[PDB]
Amino acid sequence: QISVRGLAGVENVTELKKNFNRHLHFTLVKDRNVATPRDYYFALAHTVRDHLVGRWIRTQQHYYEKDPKRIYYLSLEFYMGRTLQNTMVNLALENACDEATYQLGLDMEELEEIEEDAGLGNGGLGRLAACFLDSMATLGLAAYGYGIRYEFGIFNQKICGGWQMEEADDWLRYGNPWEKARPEFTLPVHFYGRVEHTSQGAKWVDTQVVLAMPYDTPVPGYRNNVVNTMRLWSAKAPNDFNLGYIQAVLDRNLAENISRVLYPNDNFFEGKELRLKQEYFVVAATLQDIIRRFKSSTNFDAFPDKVAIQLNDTHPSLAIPELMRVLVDLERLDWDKAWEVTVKTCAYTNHTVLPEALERWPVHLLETLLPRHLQIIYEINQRFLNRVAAAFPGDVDRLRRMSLVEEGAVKRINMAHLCIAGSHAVNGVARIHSEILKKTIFKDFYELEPHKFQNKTNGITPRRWLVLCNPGLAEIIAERIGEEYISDLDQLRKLLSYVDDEAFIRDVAKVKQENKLKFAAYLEREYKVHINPNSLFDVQVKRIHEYKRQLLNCLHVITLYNRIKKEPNKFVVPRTVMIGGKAAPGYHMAKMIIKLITAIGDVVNHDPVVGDRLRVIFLENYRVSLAEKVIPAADLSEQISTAGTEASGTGNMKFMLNGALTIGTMDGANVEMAEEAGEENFFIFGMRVEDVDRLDQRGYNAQEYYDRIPELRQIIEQLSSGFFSPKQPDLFKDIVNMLMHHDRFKVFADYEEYVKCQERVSALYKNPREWTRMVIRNIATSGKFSSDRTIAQYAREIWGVEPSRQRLPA
Amino acid sequence: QISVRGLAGVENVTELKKNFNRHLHFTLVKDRNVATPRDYYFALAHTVRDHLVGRWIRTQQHYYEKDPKRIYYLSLEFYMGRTLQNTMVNLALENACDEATYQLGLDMEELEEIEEDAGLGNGGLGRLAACFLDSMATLGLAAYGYGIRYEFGIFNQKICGGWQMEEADDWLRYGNPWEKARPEFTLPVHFYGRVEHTSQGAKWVDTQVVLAMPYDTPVPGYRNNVVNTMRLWSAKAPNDFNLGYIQAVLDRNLAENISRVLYPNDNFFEGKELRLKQEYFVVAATLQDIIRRFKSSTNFDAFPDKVAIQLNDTHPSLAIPELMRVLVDLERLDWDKAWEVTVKTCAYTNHTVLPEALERWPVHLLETLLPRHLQIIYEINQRFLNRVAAAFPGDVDRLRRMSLVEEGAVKRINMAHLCIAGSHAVNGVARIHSEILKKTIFKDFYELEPHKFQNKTNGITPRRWLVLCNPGLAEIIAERIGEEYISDLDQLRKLLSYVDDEAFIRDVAKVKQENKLKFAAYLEREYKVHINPNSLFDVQVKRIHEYKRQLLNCLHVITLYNRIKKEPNKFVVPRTVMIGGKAAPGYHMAKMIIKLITAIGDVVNHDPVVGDRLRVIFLENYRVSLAEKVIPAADLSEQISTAGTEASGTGNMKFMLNGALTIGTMDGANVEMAEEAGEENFFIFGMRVEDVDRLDQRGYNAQEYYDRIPELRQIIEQLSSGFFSPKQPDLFKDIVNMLMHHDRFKVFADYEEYVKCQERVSALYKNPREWTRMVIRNIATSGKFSSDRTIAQYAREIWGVEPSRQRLPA
Ligand SMILES: O=c1cc(-c2ccccc2)oc2cc(O)cc(O)c12
Ligand SMILES: O=c1cc(-c2ccccc2)oc2cc(O)cc(O)c12
Repeated sequence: QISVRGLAGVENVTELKKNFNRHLHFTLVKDRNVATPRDYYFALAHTVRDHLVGRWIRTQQHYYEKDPKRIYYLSLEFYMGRTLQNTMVNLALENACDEATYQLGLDMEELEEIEEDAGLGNGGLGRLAACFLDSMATLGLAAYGYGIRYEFGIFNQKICGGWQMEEADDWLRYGNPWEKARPEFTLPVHFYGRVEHTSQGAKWVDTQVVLAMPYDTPVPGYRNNVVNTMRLWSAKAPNDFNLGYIQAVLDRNLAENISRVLYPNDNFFEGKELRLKQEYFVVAATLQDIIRRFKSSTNFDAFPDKVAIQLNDTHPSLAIPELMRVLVDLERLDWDKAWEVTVKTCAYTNHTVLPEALERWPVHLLETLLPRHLQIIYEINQRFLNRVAAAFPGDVDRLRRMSLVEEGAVKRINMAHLCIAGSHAVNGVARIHSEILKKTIFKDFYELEPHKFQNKTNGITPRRWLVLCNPGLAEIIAERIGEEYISDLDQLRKLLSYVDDEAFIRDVAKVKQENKLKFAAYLEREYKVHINPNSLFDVQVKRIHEYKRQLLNCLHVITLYNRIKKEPNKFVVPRTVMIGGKAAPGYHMAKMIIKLITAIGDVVNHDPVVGDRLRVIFLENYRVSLAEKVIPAADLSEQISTAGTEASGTGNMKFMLNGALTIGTMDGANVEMAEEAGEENFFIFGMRVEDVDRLDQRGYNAQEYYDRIPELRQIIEQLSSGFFSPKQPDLFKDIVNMLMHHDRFKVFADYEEYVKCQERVSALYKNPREWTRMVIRNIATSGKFSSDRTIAQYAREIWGVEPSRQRLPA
Repeated sequence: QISVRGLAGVENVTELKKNFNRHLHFTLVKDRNVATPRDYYFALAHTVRDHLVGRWIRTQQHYYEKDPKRIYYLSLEFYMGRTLQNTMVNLALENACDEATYQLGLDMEELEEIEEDAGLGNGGLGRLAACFLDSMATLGLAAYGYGIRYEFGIFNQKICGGWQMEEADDWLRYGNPWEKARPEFTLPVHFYGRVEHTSQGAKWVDTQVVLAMPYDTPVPGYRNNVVNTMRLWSAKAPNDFNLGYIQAVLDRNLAENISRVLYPNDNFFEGKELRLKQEYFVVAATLQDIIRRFKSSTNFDAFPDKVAIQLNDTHPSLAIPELMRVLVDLERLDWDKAWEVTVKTCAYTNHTVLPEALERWPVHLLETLLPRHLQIIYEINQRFLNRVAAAFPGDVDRLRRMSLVEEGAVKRINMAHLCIAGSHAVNGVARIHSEILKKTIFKDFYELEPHKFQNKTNGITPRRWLVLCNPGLAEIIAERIGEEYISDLDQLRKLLSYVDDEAFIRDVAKVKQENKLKFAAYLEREYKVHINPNSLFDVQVKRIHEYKRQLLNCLHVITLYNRIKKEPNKFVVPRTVMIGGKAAPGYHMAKMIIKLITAIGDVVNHDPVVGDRLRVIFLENYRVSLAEKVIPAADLSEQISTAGTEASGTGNMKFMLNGALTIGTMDGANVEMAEEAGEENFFIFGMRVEDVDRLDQRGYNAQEYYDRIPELRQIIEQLSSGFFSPKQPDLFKDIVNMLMHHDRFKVFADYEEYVKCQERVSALYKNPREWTRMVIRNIATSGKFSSDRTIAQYAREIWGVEPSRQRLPA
């Protein structure tokens, strides 16, 4: 139908149809008489998968022959979403498959909706890993994603009586056609035991063994015939495990629990033993695989020339002492040489400055689970602190500040400190964030080793986040400037010359309207909720957090409602306010915020005086597949974290690419987005980082704002008195108390500027032509935020490898 | 190479080769450069599986169209073994695949050895179910095997220091290419809860739900294009199961433990809750499937006309009250009508008279787990006992003897009594066994309902147990009488006219020698054990039991050794005595017997004076695949259970078909085997059932035999004094004590006749021509013992269906 979706050739369509029928018959063991939509989905998935394997085999053969430097991206999370459409897009098969299925009497879009998300992540960190894999393949790097194959991903969120309920994400129930089990490459991982010192070094003995079984998933590059691998480890008990008889077999579950479930925490550290086991499991299995592949190329001098290991946050930090363990205890290298190799191999990406997200593991846990690693960590610490003492003589407090070992009630190991010590490169994820690292939390480390500290501003893949989710926009862009921008997003700048083009303005606005209509239709069909498609779509989708300030959004919503009630017959720009996202199951305040949002909807959506001028909807079960639906439909993107708290954000970039305007604080990547688009084309409000610092030195008193802002006072009175919860008057007492007395994120301080700024948004929306012109200026300058740009910078400045757009032979 | 293995056509070989390469590439994601023997096995398995599916789909379509009466074979065990060669044989693909693999540079026999046994059974009972499935498909019956997909089958047996060690049979580790998961047909099963009585009947409420997910395996008939289904249920937790968060997800294992492991007990009842859950799980899921299929044909009058349910032992006995529950509580039928339907639908096969194998479930377990079923069982009992009282007025002890409820310290339900009450047909598994049932343990029930009681002598499939495991013998038979005997084993009688044929005598003896050479080679390669291929191969393979009397064999072995030591320079017929089989992990005496056998080998195999005249070998890890190797190699088959204890035996039939002579008591099917072959062609010894009864009335005193038999005395002295265990002199005290004071199976009483009979075996073996002539008379009269005969009798006399040899269109 549309150009960017590829060609539908006669030979191709015929071949796809016959292979579809072959899989339905031989693979699924069905005939057309009993086949369900799900069977049809699987037949198509297997048909498309066939096209990958030839390219997959030859790519990996190519790497074996050429022996390039290998990039190993270690992450506890890979938030992949659905795979079918992505694979079709990257293989240029979308139109041919659409035609083939059409001729078989099937609707491909209906089949696409059957696939479960691979929800092996919490949010931003896991989705960044997924975009990175896509860009690494597109840029022709010999890259491998390594993680854990969780049996259960991020929970499915149900809303019951306005409250979040959690249910298991049984994503593998019907099978996963994309993965290939590799039981032949199973590796042992050791836990517990004790350290024996001999004449020839230390030995780790009397351990318990868990097997790590790999499952490989293909990662196709964009139309370059490159297919890289994501290898995810699954936990298996050895066959002599605990070997009365029946109980011993049943107890195998204990070992296999390691890969059972993803911890559902976003930017929060939970110091549980199972989590530590997960972290070592991925690291130990992965490093064996790396060393095996390196030896199959004695001399570990060339190790850093052939291997790069990227640590996605501190979660895989145990790679540092594990690599030391293998090199010193098993390969018999001297400490100094092993350390040189380790430092030159490892690089670390920091994702947040927030204290509650920082991994600080109790010594007593490491002592029991990983006794040899603790000894190695102690030795690293001593040698590192000797360097600090020599560089800064007499500075005793610096020594305590920089130690990997934190003294206190319970001794802990600071994993971020471990990562900096054992990595040649440390990066933040946006310019402001990287500067904060050097100025605040890692200031001491920066003073010792300034050369280690870098910036790599985050990005998103334009394949999933434009071509896939918004084909209508991709097409009208391609009509003007060609197709090359899909792997060279900087070309979008060419759209600046169309800002006064009357045809383009109309087309951009048309695509947005169609997207809004399609999303409004989705809401009625799947959730029976009614929304006005002519209203401004005001959306905030992201994990529920105090720092992300869904609460500030709530206060604006109530302000709008109160203003309408005061002057019912005054015209206001109609809005649909949509808020979605999951709360960590144990995060009480976040769960209260979800209840607040639904409670506001209950009042606002049923007030006859409001009509269709204001609607508040909670978007249930926010996940990658839902993001692909709502983001193209958005008019206004809410990026309103307290300045200095959101390291980068990536949702912000997704909205910018898809024709929404942004209301936001000068936080994370918002700063660079405003810089690229021009501040006149961005709705910036509120405190800057410097203003927050000034307020902190003075002391934040929320009462001051309550006393001086009558509109804010009314809202707090409504919340406290039970306006939004008549049958439970004190339901929101926890929220009010937090706001008034212990608000670390200064919601009240940004309220006035936020409300004022929102008025300017409504004013612009009244002028459709000028709204759309500003949109064009945003889309046109979104190029910097391609993960292709990000990965090219990692490649050149950290990994020491050169990206390539050259095709492999098909 | 050989005729019975089919044709190797030019078109077929070319097509097999190309599909082999297709699967290696697209299915396994490998190329020839990195592929291992295991990869090659899987590529072949997938290639052969392809040939099944067309036939599988059309068979099941045929049943839907014709709507014949359906046979449901319910078993907790299906001892399937390997599937690759069996599938090739039944599809006439063996020679073509042999050719195709040969041209690819592969040895098919090497590839066959890679497949794991599907060891979902303990021994005879589970293997009977497997042979039955094969015969039902071969006879064109619309039959379904229903059971449990155990994650772990019967344990792998290792011998360490002469003792049995158990390890988990992780049979699914590399995947199972034969099964097809059917998650779309998942069904709920209920446990616990309570019974509420309403105005409209009883209701079972507040239950816990476990999901039953079916996996289907094709069962091909012999060259008739019929492919039936074996459906095995797997346990799955519902997604809201226990839904802090992490623990709730981990606790899903508790529900899924139901299908985790096969109870490793052979002819022994262990009254554990997990086992009861397994029994209800299979019954509840299966019955829903049956009723669904029946409705998709209100009127349950025709239910017995369209459905037969066969209970393999009492393990699935809960089918009776479950069917009543569904008909009364859910379909709202009156009790009397529901009962009439149930009785006419269900039939029960008894497998043993031994008291310790009889299922007697504590009432308190059923009360908690299945409260509604207990109420139904009580009601069945009351109505049944009212019939007994009316038939036998005043006979108060009969009422207590016949009750389904057994009073005592703990009240129990006798499941055998439940089965007889609720079945229209009850059968034993050999003539002597069926007569014992009517005379002894079920005498009361026979007096009330004589028409219910039948015999169905067991059998074995000649496909697996001749054509597959012994192609050399199958070929020389086919050369004389054609191929029709493979599905009409009675035709073997035609071989009686070749008993004086000098060419046939030579060929029969040649095939045996080749088999012995091949097995002697297997032993050296896989276990590094040396055996003399010119010796008499004396084998006893079966589960280790007191009743099966491996101990009597041990006593003969020691007698032979002592006799050689007394007269070293006297000629004796050289023997290799092989004993193999698993012991239940908790069965102390059986574990002691294994140790005894190895302990005897340790002395005998290393005595220089013995030389190669006597060797004692314990065959490790006896299972279906090993049976297929050792049985064709056997000269002498040991079937030496105490008269009245082995209900039938099936191993006996396997040896008879494969050219071994039998030494045995008049027990189980041995009686009918001797009747068929003629007693002159069988080595019969020892007490008959009548002699055991006489000894029991008198009282068995083992001391009498010890005192009167000097050779027996010597052995007991050797055992007690530590001749076979010098470093642990009293190691075998438990065995000696049992033999002397509490031997329920009268080992000493059959000793003299056994030893005498063994001398006659050695005498015959000295005359190769006369040995072989007797062998021919055994093979020629083994026809009755085909499971095709057995199944035809079930079909005509129990199920009310007519078997068919007619081909379905290919
Ligand atoms: O997931 C959480 C995130 C934060 C949290 C709070 C402020 C800044 C960053 C993270 O706090 C928590 C507190 C809890 O008791 C339980 C939780 O699961 C969380
Ligand atoms: O598997 C067993 C079979 C018999 C057994 C004994 C005599 C006749 C039939 C079965 O006894 C046992 C006793 C135990 O303590 C444990 C067991 O696992 C078994």
